[PDB]
Amino acid sequence: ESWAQSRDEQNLLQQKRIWESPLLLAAKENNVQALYKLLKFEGCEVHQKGAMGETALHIAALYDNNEAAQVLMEAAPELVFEPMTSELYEGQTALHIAVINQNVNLVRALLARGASVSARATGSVFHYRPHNLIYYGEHPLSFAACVGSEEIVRLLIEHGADIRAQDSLGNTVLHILILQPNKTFACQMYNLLLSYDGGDHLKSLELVPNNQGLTPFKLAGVEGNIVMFQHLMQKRKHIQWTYGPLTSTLYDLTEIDSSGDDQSLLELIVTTKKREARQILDQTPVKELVSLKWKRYGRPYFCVLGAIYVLYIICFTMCCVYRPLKPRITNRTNPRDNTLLQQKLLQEAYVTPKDDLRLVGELVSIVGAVIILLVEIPDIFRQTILGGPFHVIIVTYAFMVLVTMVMRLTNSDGEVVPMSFALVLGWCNVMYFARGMIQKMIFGDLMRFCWQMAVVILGFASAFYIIFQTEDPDELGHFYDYPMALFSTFELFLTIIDGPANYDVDLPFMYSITYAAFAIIATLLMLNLLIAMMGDTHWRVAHERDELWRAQVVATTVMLERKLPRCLWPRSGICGREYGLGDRWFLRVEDRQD
Amino acid sequence: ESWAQSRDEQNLLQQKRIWESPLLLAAKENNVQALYKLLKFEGCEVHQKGAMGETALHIAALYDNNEAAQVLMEAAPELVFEPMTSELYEGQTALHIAVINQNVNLVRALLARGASVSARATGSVFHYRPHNLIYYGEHPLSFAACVGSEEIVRLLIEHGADIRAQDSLGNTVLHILILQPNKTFACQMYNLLLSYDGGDHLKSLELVPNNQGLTPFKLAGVEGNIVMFQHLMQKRKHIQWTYGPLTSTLYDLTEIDSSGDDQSLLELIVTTKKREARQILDQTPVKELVSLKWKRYGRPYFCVLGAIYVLYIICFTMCCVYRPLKPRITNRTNPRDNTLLQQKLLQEAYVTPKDDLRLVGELVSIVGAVIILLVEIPDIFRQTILGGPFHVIIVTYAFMVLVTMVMRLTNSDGEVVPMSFALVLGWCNVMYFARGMIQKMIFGDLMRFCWQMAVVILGFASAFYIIFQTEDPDELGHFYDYPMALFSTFELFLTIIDGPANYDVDLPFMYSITYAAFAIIATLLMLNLLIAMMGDTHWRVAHERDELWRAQVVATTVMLERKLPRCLWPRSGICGREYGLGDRWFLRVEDRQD
Ligand SMILES: C[C@@H]1NC(=O)N[C@@H]1CCCCCC(=O)O
Ligand SMILES: C[C@@H]1NC(=O)N[C@@H]1CCCCCC(=O)O
Repeated sequence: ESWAQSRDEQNLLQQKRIWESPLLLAAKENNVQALYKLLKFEGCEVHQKGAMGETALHIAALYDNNEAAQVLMEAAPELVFEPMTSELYEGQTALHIAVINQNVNLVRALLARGASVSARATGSVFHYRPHNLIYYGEHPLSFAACVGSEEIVRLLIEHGADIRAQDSLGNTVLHILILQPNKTFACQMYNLLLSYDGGDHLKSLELVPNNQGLTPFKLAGVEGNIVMFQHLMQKRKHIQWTYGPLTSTLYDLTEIDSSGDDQSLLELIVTTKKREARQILDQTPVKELVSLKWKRYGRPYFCVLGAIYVLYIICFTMCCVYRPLKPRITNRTNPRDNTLLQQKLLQEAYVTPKDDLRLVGELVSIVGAVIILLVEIPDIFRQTILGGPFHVIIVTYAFMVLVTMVMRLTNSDGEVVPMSFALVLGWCNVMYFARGMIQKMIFGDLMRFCWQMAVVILGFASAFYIIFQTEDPDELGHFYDYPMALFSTFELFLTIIDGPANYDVDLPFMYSITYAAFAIIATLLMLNLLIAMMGDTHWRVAHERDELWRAQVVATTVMLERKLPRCLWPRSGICGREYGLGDRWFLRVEDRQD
Repeated sequence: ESWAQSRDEQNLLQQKRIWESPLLLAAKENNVQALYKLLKFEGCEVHQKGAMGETALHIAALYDNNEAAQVLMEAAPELVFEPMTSELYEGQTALHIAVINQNVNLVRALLARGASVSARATGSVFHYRPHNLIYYGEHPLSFAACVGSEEIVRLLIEHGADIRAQDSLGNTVLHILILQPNKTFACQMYNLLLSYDGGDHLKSLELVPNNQGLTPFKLAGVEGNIVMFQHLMQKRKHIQWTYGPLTSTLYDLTEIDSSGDDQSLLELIVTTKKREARQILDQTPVKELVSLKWKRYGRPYFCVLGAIYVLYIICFTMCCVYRPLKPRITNRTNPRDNTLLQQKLLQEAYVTPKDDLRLVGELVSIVGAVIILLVEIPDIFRQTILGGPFHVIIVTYAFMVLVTMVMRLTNSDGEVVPMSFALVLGWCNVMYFARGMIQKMIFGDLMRFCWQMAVVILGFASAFYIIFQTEDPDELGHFYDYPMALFSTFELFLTIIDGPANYDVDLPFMYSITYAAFAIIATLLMLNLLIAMMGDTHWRVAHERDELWRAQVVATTVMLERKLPRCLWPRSGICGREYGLGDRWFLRVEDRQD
């Protein structure tokens, strides 16, 4: 008995009471004579409320009967004010129904009789829910703006409709227009509502924010309304001059940039689950913005921070390729003949000769891990991937390094399990740096594979080495040497080598786990390659393959700008103050036309 | 603080000084009364220079104010001559601004007052740089030809505009027109400028070359301007006769052929990084040219030179399959039990019985290598691949043969390393010979794979044989025989055989290197195959797959014609001298129309 089933039952139940009540039936059928033979002579009590708490006038307004409505208003002018007392339509008056149906004569008549232009239809039907086919708001002015009836709109303002009115979701009439399907026609209606504003700079209707802190301009970008966005952009751009085909226009660049508490358009576009907002970046005030962010400041800091990461990880493996080794003191090798451990645990490290060199290497692996946690853990409190899952991996990597540290200081046997996870987590997070025209697009996506593949093998050969650095190399000796390890793992990448298989000997728990993940990633990269080899030249889907990368580059650029300090990464555009336009920062864009 | 940021600041700074200076503001706002209330009565000093070193007339010219400009010229006729004293617009007069905006009345008025039609706008904005949205030149005549205003063009010639004028890049008005987006409309403007030429055969405006030695016709081909190219081709073709649908036209074929110092159109098309010029080859005077070059002379000499290469390489392997062998004199085999060398060094060669047969074979491998260097090393001094990287490989191959020679005469142990590189470099450079309708296109690209694959295995099986010709065949005996070697390497091509793997035995350094390159090339050829199997029938992209090969065939044809001597490869077309048209060589082309 879902909700809907209820309204399905009520809509059927409404038509039943309309069938049953002759006053309500006559109001529906527009039976003029039957309304006089009922109201004037032993006529039913007028204030009848139907199945949906509707009056006879409500029914008269629903079906566009003006003759029958006018009879009901002259016999009982009280009704006009009565709202729908039902739960589905709590607050809806006969004026709401008259406005939506674009019954100008009935609207004009109800306004004559003094209908409330401020009545809030707070019924459950009018809620902004995916199970409601329309969302127009609460006030009757808001209904007229959505049906596109400019006649009713001004006719409502003439009778004192407050354009600043907000509904239960803190949405002005401007917010609701941007949430409408007919975008190209709502632009016209949007200008009509702005004309009736107070005409004052202060308390502007375009500035009144959503209950979720969204001005209509900002909501247009988050909702992916291209038509309303470009239209709203006209009010906030200034043409400096026109030199032949060139047009140097100056953009406002205010609500489209940082230093919103978190309120940047850019941050709202990259963090929303609306794909449709992906396209807002690509508009002519915004695309120029992020491309300049990325050219200088963006691309260099990414490669610098990336190169630092490359060194911080190659140092971690430098400490892993040479980790403390002990012999199999134990004779237990002889029992469990399957066992092939030459197990190493050592706390002989303190006395040091080529041991201290690692220690400072291990110390770097720790101070970098906490630094990683010092910049990402305070960031989860204030979560989307577009960039890629770099942040999820970068914290779990430092988690494994800290565990391996806590694994040490206890001389625990399972040192390998958390230490091996950090190897793949560390390196595979390197190929996220990979971020730094159909053919050129074939070669572009191919170099990303060569980048991702060499990165994967440098994390799994590193891992596979540790897995078998303890075990006997006479049986299952694929990785006796890092150099071999690399070359074996490389060949294992392409299925050329029957991967490391033994069955008489009990191989450690890690291999059967680390190799299973290696076998999957190696095929996905070989599958992500084929799609990049066909998908590039198969259609203009390449562009689809394309923005996504550009959208990822933008998502990364916004990330860099959040922690990097103010001294680095200066603000975009040019500030306006002396030069004399100014507190807002402006972007200078010039375009050629042909 | 990039350059651009500067001009972004200056354009904002200009509008500030315009805001600040009432004379400059009135010149912008076209305030006629405010210009009289300032110049006639205690008016500001006129020769005010703005933020961009601009006069009030410059500002008056920028925004199309004629009433305000006429006031400034009658109150101070001096201004007309003043150029922009700024660095961004050094040299720009008010006439330049009037010409671009197509303000005929202001142009006519400035010419009345005697404006310089030879003023060079040498500012940094007007430079031919990718960060400038337009490039029109320096002189005001050159501005009018680019905006398409034929009225201003002739109006400038009437006042003595030199059509032969060249800018800082040695570009005539003809050169600049070909560098314009609107190609179909610039053809019309191009004819208007030619009419005012001296009318003499000598000192023709179409013959005045670029500062980079490019006539406008030649520049059209290098820039890939199809519309200007076909248009300029009309002036240099002659219709012999018309026999029904047939039309035997005779083409000039002068600036489109060799014996330019290096100045052939063809050499300029094949060596430029402009893809767009790829399409110039395919025009109806040029496509007929290269196809005749290729049919006879081109295709045969390529196969002849190719067959010679095939023999010169099969001889090098003939000396490599049977190279001096010595035993492991040393007991060192017993130490380093991993070592599996039956190492051969010998200087017993001099005494000879089936040894001399190789020596003359080795001697051929040397005289051919220097001959290779005798034809490519003097060619680097006077670098693009289209043909493919054949030249880069052919020199490094001879480099390895010379090293192997220097490796000999020293009895060095590492003989194998440079000698094995020459094997793959020699053979894989053979499949460049591969150069010699969707389905037929499927079978066409498939035979190139069968050509490239058999060539690859004949270079790596040759290499793998040498790598294990010294090592023990009882362990890792994939290549004990060239015949086996071939068959193993063939199977290793298709991943059928777990490639040569051993871990108890220390395999030589080369295998882990030569096999890694074999594993990559074998997959790319199996990936270049799939794209040729789908890409052929997936769309008319096959053509895209297609010209590229035709463009490579043309690039190879131009290569052959450079070193081959004059006695071979006669000149294309027919010479004109008695027959009596002549010093230029002409190509006879007849076309049917339907
Ligand atoms: C037709 C019903 N009868 C009536 O008197 N009011 C209702 C109007 C239906 C509108 C439902 C709008 C929505 O889907 O939210
Ligand atoms: C508008 C500026 N003000 C002015 O007096 N001259 C400038 C003209 C701008 C042209 C820039 C051409 C280019 O991009 O190179």
